[PDB]
Amino acid sequence: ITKINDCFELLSMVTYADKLKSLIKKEFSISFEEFAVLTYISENKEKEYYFKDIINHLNYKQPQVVKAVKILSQEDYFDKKRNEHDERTVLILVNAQQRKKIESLLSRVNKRITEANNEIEL
Amino acid sequence: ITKINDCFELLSMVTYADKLKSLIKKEFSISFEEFAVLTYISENKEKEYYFKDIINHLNYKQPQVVKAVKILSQEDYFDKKRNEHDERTVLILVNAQQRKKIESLLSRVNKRITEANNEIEL
Repeated sequence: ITKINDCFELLSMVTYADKLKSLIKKEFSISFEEFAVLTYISENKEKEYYFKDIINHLNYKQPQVVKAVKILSQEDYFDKKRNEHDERTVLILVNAQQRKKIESLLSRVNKRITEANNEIEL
Repeated sequence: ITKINDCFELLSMVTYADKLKSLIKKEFSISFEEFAVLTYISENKEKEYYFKDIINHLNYKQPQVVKAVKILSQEDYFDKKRNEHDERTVLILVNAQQRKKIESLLSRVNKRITEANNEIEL
């Protein structure tokens, strides 16, 4: 929504945002890395993504990711391949059902947030 | 003013924030705990402060705090005097001129936040 305007606001958000990250992790047994990839996919409806652009959009460093990319593809949340461009490039494909499997579980997540926001103060 | 509604806003916010969090803890060589303590001081303008209070009002872990304190305390932002078992009853005195020092460091940190909101997309 809006940009944080100062010091007081910077702490409120961090404090708040963290409460939400923990609830989720706990409530769903998922890391924010995992949460981030999924959430990225969902908003960027594509059948093919490059980890090179998901990493940078998100703002991480390869390692933090991959693991999260291991557990996810292998949980069947998307298909992961690594062919051609220097053994480097890893491409994640996402078909209609994986794409619903995701869209579904994040719907679970949106429910909670709304709820928690009823008692998670300023 | 502005709770986050979904998984997207949450990611957009967490990302954007974390960016301020490190931009700041880098140009001021300060930690977020240290940031926290000072912003708090500045928000609840009191002559003396009890750690336990501050320790909660924030949301962190004692160890995290103290550390930030002995530095700020040492750096002169406030003063710390311990008193019964010399245990968890550490007081923190903040005289008028530390209230201007803090007041001016935060004052600067605000300038930055305003600027960085022009180089960062939420």
